[PDB]
Amino acid sequence: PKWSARAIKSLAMGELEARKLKYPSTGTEAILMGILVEGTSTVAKFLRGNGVTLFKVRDETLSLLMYFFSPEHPPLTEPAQKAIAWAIDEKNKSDVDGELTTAYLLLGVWSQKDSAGRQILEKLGFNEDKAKEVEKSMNE
Ligand SMILES: [Cl-]
Repeated sequence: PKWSARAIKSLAMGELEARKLKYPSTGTEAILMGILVEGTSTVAKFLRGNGVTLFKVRDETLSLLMYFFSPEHPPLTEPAQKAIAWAIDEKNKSDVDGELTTAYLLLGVWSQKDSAGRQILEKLGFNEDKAKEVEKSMNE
């Protein structure tokens, strides 16, 4: 359970993005946006290179989701929770030492097949080959 600095900034950026945008909860789409707002990790550059950018993610999000009753603190959705749990679980069995980077967080969103993050990623051109490609990057 040792989070990289860029993973921590990402989540923080995701939750703040959820408040900025007046969302009733903080979901997988915020995690994904959090990574891109952070923007300096290996996986963020990878996404940005394969046509997945904040602008397009922000856009693809409206195409999914008025909202005038959102709480001051948008709680994590169950899929967001499941994506973070997935990142923990994958790292605790990786049979290697290391911190859990933003790539684990991205594969966590990707592992949640009903999630808004899963959808948006596909809608932008992300696929299983690219996920094995990121999973290869996370191991070098
Ligand atoms: Cl990282």
